[PDB]
Amino acid sequence: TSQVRQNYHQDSEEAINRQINLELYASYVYLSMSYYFDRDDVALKNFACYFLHQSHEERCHAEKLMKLQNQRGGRIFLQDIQKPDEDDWESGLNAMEEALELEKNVNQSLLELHKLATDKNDPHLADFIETHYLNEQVCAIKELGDHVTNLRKMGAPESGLAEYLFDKHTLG
Amino acid sequence: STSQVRQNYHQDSEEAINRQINLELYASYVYLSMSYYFDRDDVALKNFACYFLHQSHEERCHAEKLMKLQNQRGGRIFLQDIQKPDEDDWESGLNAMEEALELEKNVNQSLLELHKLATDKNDPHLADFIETHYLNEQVCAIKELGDHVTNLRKMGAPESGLAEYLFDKHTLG
Amino acid sequence: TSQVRQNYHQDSEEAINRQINLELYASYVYLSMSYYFDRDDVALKNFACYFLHQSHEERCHAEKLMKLQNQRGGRIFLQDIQKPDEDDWESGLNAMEEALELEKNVNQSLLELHKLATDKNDPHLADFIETHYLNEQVCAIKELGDHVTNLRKMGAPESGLAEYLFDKHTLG
Amino acid sequence: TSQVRQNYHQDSEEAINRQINLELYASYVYLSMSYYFDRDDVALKNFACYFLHQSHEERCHAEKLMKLQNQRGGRIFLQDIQKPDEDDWESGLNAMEEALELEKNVNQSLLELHKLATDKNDPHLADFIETHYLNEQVCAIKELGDHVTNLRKMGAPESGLAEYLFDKHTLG
Amino acid sequence: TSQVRQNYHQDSEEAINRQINLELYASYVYLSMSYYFDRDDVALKNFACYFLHQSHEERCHAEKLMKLQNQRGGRIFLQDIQKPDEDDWESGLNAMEEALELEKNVNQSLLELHKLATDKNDPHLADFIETHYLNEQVCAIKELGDHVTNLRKMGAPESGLAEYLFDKHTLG
Amino acid sequence: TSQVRQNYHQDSEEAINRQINLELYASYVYLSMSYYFDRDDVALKNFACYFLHQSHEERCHAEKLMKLQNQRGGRIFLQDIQKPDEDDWESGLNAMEEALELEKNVNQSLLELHKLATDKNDPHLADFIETHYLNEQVCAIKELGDHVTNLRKMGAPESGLAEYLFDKHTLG
Ligand SMILES: [Fe+3]
Ligand SMILES: [Fe+3]
Ligand SMILES: [Fe+3]
Ligand SMILES: [Fe+3]
Ligand SMILES: [Fe+3]
Ligand SMILES: [Fe+3]
Ligand SMILES: [Mg+2]
Ligand SMILES: [Mg+2]
Ligand SMILES: [Mg+2]
Ligand SMILES: [Mg+2]
Ligand SMILES: [Mg+2]
Ligand SMILES: [Mg+2]
Ligand SMILES: [Mg+2]
Ligand SMILES: [Mg+2]
Ligand SMILES: [Mg+2]
Repeated sequence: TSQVRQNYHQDSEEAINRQINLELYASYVYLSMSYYFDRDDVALKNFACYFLHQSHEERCHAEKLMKLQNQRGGRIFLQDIQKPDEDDWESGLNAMEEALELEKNVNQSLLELHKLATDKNDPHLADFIETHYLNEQVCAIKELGDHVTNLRKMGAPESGLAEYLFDKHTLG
Repeated sequence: STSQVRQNYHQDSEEAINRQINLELYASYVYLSMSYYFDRDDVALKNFACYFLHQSHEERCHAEKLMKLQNQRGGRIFLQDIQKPDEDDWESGLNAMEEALELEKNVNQSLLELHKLATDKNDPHLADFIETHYLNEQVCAIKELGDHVTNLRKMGAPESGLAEYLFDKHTLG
Repeated sequence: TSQVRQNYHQDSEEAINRQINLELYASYVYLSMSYYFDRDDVALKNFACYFLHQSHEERCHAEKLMKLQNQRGGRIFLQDIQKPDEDDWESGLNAMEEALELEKNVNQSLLELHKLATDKNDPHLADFIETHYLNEQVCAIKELGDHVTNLRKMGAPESGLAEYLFDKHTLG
Repeated sequence: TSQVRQNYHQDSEEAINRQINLELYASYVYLSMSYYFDRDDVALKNFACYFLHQSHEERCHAEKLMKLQNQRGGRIFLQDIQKPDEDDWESGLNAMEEALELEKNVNQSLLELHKLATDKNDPHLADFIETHYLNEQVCAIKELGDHVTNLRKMGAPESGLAEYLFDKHTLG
Repeated sequence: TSQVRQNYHQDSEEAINRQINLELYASYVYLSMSYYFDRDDVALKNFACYFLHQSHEERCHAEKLMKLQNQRGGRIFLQDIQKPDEDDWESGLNAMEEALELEKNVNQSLLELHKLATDKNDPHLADFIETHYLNEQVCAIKELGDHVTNLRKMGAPESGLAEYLFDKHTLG
Repeated sequence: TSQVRQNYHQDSEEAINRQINLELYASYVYLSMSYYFDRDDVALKNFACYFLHQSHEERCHAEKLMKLQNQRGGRIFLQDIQKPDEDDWESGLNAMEEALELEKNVNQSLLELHKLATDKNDPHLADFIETHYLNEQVCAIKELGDHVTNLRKMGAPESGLAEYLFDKHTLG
């Protein structure tokens, strides 16, 4: 047992290792979307920049959980980072819809982690999840919803003009 | 199916670039694992942790630049799973530096094979890209890791915990 | 023989004279495109500025090759600069497609020059072409591909609105 | 007919296309002369810089006529740019004498262009040629005459000392 | 075998040790030339300064090859540095002609070293020689041929006035 | 006989040429030591930096003597620079002991040169050696003795820890 470990359930330690993997997985999905928009036959530079920024933020989300595992005296066990479900993300609107679904899936995992921390009477871990993850998730999900709504109302994805102008005026 | 930009870019080179993107992401993940080993309360060498986190971010840059190259030449990125590292516990500062040295020589071997493929397919843009952005970076990385291994061994690591502590402070700090 | 000449094949010297001509030709094509977009019945000022910049860069490409010829002790022999294939470039989209074909033709010529340098064991000339020309050509072709993709997706050339907005938001 | 065209004779439009060709020809002659002086067996760097500057100014002279053609509603028709009459310009003095001759030939063309504008009652074109071209030519011809006079008095082209000192003290 | 050594042929290691000696020999030749021009019976201070600068640059060329040898895991074996072929360099023109011959001999040795790197499939060593040495050699050879041409055209070495004015106006 | 020469014995001239050689020799020993410490299997960067700075200072000692030879109207005759006695300097302590022996040998040569200047009644040369060389040698020998003492007392060369900490805290 770590000399630092106090009130830190084995189930919590294991759940943090699963969440670390899911944040790295989210980083990889965003990295894939980024370079889709960099293709010469897609060529939406601000979509590319937006998703690359998201990719770097997900890596920070993972690193902060690795720091938490060590702060609580848990042991990090990394797993393979699975490749994203798509190679071709089809359109700006479809990438934003896939990102929205990804962020709600990550949020569901964080809410299960919070329930576990509550069930094991771990108020430090509950507070860490509320403070650093749950509001960030609600803000990310609201921003992706707003982007989806605008792209739909503009006529995406059938209007290439719509995706071009969204790229310039919202993401640029 | 052929990109409007594609010129003198062999399908074998496009595939070799997808394999190299995977290996650079792999190397990033190895260095991330090493970084958080040294952050453990029972290891607690912060400058080793910082050194390997910096290496992790640089390997991510190496991957992103190859993804940019793929699209520049009109090839198509196909990502694969990023395999977890061979170890969870890296044992010591010396053992982590020896594992990083082996990793960097394995990455360099892959880059030399990619350069040979660019040469055999008469792709001088790709040959130049690999020489300019990867091959001297690898030779510099391998020489630094060799220098670090030598100093740790000469100081008495890994048995001398005093050695790794003082190396952490005076070389990596 | 020049007092500076060393390891510089006659074939290489001749191929550098043909490349000087091709860079001046490319400069002239872009000058013609530039002033097409300046016509009162075309009036896309950022297309004009974009192609005039490209024309000035091709002149620089020519001058640097003339400098190389003298550095290696070859002798510059200039040839007529042929006028471009069109007087009327039709549309923003058509000029960009014509520029993309021109840059791929210039790249083919540079790759033949690199092969000749390699075949004559001229590592100085190989390196010169790689360092100053081959990566510039890859960047130029990618940028022109991106521009063609955006114009097509926006509905060019039939949409005069598409060419107007592209002129403003991408080239402006 | 262009919606902008007013008081612009077809002959004047055709004369401006001929003058664009002649300005681009002059630019090419000066570029040739520049890289002659850069040869390892000539090696007068301030002659080289002087002539390259003159090359770049002639390109500006051509672009300004292209702008004028579009301003008046005429249509630009480019022609091949003929290579210069020499590959080897022989000496600093001979280059300066050939430049003087070239500038007097361009001046003669500009004076015929002015007579045409006067004969067609085109005072805008007459003014444009007087304002932008005729005093520049008189200044250029006077400077080239001054340079020829000094190189001759100094002992050029037989004195290699003369050309070296002129390069340093007048052109440097 | 060094723990760093990878794809580095013994022949390449030995060729690098030979090139280190040749760069140190070139440094020594230029040091000799420098102090010939500092003699009270020669007294061309800018020739002295020019050659001493060339001497310090050759020392940098040697040091960078010593670094390369250790970077690749090869072992530096230093050899005697042979004194230059002359004690008395006769004139400014003669020193410049000897320097041009020296820089072409060093270039031939670097081209041989590049061929060896190519034959041993050592692209890192090939790129190192092209990046740091081959273009520097072409620039040095072009500069020395320019200097020889000017001194000859001015009347050197028989004109002590020529060498005096070249020392002031080109090297000062 | 040089027009500047006064009270400058042939024996003094010859001794100055021998001292120039010895200073160049010392520069080469320190260069060799420098790149020994840069080897991947030695890797003491501050030892490397220390010895390279010494190498550059010995070069300055040789150049100032060449200047003196010319100031006095003597004639420089350069000799081969012999390679150092070792390729492998074994340890930081062994390198410092070898440097101490070298500096005492150079000092002995300078003391014999001073005796020559005294025996030939050359007060200018006597003062030159005292002012520029003898106090510098005393300072270099004391510094090297202090470094040898500290390395021995720390437990070098058997303690790799000693040489590491000396590199950081004394040379760094
Ligand atoms: Fe996240
Ligand atoms: Fe990498
Ligand atoms: Fe070009
Ligand atoms: Fe003009
Ligand atoms: Fe050199
Ligand atoms: Fe000394
Ligand atoms: Mg985010
Ligand atoms: Mg797996
Ligand atoms: Mg690295
Ligand atoms: Mg361009
Ligand atoms: Mg013709
Ligand atoms: Mg002018
Ligand atoms: Mg190559
Ligand atoms: Mg010293
Ligand atoms: Mg000898």
